[PDB]
Amino acid sequence: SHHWGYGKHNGPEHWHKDFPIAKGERQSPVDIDTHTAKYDPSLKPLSVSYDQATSLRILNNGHAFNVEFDDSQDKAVLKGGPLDGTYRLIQFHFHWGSLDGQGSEHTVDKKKYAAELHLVHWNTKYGDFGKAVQQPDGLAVLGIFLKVGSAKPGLQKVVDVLDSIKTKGKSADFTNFDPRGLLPESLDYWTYPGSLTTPPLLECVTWIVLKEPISVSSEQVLKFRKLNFNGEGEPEELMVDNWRPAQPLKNRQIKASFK
Ligand SMILES: CCOC(=O)CCc1ccc(S(N)(=O)=O)cc1
Ligand SMILES: CCOC(=O)CCc1ccc(S(N)(=O)=O)cc1
Ligand SMILES: [Zn+2]
Repeated sequence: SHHWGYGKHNGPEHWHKDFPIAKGERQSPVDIDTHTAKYDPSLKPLSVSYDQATSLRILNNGHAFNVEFDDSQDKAVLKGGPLDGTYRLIQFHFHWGSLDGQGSEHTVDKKKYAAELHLVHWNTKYGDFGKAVQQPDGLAVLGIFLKVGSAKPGLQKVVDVLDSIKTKGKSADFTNFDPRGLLPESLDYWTYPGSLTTPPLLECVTWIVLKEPISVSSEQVLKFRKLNFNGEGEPEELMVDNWRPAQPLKNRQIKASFK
């Protein structure tokens, strides 16, 4: 059964024993060295088209919480930038720390943010998510850093439902949530080819990491940290530090959309 996690005994340093691609050639996350990333004029404009997004449910899966979308039609898609074709939004989730000084998966010149949002999309040419994760261009994940400062108004409906999904396996209705309220003003980004950052660690992802972080309040991220990795009735293990550290860049280049 899967028993990977983020503790000492089942965390990122152990994952390779059951998921040997953990030591692969295009693992994520990575450190983004901003001086080494090169501006790429070939990049087409990035198009985040979430007008018709239809959120359904929020789930504590024992590793993070996912806000799930109806991905049965092109209702919420990502296109442009480095991407060929159309990528459909299926879910978003976060990674965060025990303290404000850590939590992000990607780093920027070795700087760790308090958290990182992942909007996960699959390439519609492959028909379903499960087929998409058999392809090197199957997925696109839009990554957004969170820093602690002013509250993010569009995040509060997420924060407020977390009390209802404290433990692993719980879910709640989560309709009519607009993910556009989680974006920063600018869509300036870095991009590189990588992987899922959790097991199974599949090398299918075009990463698009926005340069501009969003600000969330301390009270908002503190409510993340009250979630549990454990199931109901089990000894409490706070859901914190559910991030993988940066992995070797190997034979990759990170491209910037901006000067
Ligand atoms: C009771 C403590 O139990 C353990 O330490 C967990 C065993 C265990 C450790 C790591 C993994 S992995 N390679 O999927 O990350 C699987 C199972
Ligand atoms: C083969 C089935 O695999 C899955 O369900 C993967 C789910 C999954 C989606 C996205 C990510 S992340 N942090 O890289 O955005 C990790 C894991
Ligand atoms: Zn993630």
